[PDB]
Amino acid sequence: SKTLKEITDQKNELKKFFENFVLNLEKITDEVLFVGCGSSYNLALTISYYFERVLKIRTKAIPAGEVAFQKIPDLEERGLAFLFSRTGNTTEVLLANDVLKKRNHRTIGITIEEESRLAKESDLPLVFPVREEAIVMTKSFSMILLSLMFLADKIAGNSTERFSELVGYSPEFFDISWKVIEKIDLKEHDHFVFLGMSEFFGVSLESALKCIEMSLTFSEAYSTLEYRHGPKALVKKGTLVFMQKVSGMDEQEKRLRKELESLGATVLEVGEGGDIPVSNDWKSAFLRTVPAQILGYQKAISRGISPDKPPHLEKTVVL
Repeated sequence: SKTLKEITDQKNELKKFFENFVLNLEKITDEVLFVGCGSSYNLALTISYYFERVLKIRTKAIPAGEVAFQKIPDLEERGLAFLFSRTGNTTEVLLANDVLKKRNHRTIGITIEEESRLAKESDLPLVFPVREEAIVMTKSFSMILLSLMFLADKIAGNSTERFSELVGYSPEFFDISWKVIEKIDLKEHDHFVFLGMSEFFGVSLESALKCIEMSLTFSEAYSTLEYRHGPKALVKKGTLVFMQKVSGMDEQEKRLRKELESLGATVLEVGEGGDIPVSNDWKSAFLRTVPAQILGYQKAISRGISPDKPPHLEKTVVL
């Protein structure tokens, strides 16, 4: 499977990508927008939290269709907008780019295709040297996220040394993830729930989408503690929860885990002190959709369907 290959590339090629492209990136206002569709909107949401966190600037993540059709509450008088479209030809993103440019916003074109309309129509194209072929986005989410988190810290003057450590940890992280998820009785779980706060909520939204697209399993995401306020009514044997642990909340997380378990759910924690260890600091966001991509893949195999052929999907969505 090409999809399995590209998921696995987060283990095999990440360091190379990090060292050849990310580490060379430093040699890009008041309000900064992050605009995109589907996985790219999830990516925009995740980085918007981090940018506001490390640069202390106002950010907004907006689905591109809302910008394209000017349904968003009015913008500031000027600003900077990061536009995301992996293929670079997503109609809504190109329409958004035009609307933003006509509204005095300078646009940055994030895409992996150098000859795409976004590469050619954005004010500041930023083409990523990443080869990703499959319908479902996998490694491109992590690699673009890693790059923009690293870039934000460099602009802020923050230390980026921990990104080398997390990148170095990706192979072991991947192998632990694969083996831990292999032990789940997949055929018996058909309701996936992804929980996480702030940047980890964005990771959770992206996680649900991977399982929806790859495996056709009803999946949903919530900010961690929000899950008690209604959503848990659906819990029963068959519900699988992937919880993204965050610094300092082990007590609340363990309490929620035991509660969901008593209602029938299978709960898996991602983070130190959980089932799949990884730093609980926000910087680990670029690795945290890996467990859900592996869940999606394994679950599809389990159902006997191909994660490389999701029904009805197209790489470039064109209106």
